[PDB]
Amino acid sequence: MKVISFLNPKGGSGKTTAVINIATALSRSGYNIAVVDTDPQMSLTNWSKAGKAAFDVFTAASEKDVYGIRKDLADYDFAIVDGAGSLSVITSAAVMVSDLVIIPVTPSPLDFSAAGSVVTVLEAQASRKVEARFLITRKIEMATMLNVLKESIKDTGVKAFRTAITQRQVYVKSILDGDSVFESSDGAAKGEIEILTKEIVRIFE
Ligand SMILES: Nc1ncnc2c1ncn2[C@@H]1O[C@H](COP(=O)(O)OP(=O)(O)CP(=O)(O)O)[C@@H](O)[C@H]1O
Repeated sequence: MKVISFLNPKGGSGKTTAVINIATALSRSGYNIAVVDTDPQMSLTNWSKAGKAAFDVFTAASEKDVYGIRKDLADYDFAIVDGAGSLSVITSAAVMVSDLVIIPVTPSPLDFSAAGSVVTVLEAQASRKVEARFLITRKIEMATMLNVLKESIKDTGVKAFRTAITQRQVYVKSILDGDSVFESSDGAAKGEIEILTKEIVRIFE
């Protein structure tokens, strides 16, 4: 049983979307996935109602739900947590019961300062350090800032995944329909997502 948590208070960094597709990716790899929607808006939960996610969804009404994750979904292979868009007791709660903490971040001109807040909490873990990665979400080939973000990431002392999720239309249209990119035909999207999943899987050795 391994708990993975996508955390980042600054809403708009692609938490949900990355979670939806990555969980869907892992499911196709034979892993019994379980996702926890810790966001008040219940975005991933309202989505899960549309169709039928390739994984199970749980809505963490409060912190109590997150803390118990290790005991509630202990039968699952992975417990992918969908962080909320605010620095609540949950933001830190996720870090505690997690084995890997992904930090979704999109290249913007003024908003990489919403992301370090998580990196600080990652330190609060003295023999109890939890693995962490930097996920580059919503990528556009505007060479310039992709580099600014890329560099400011190392100032944290946290390595970022080799691959990044580009800004494609399928990622938005997938949600509208009620499913993921794996239900479409955008091989370009499926590609990067899979290559990203394996990278996450390669972590647990
Ligand atoms: N790879 C991608 N390509 C195109 N649009 C994307 C995208 N990833 C995310 N988006 C869009 O960006 C917006 C914010 O993404 P998302 O809803 O994942 O953010 P969050 O704000 O991280 C979600 P939540 O807090 O619900 O977990 C949405 O409008 C979404 O459709």
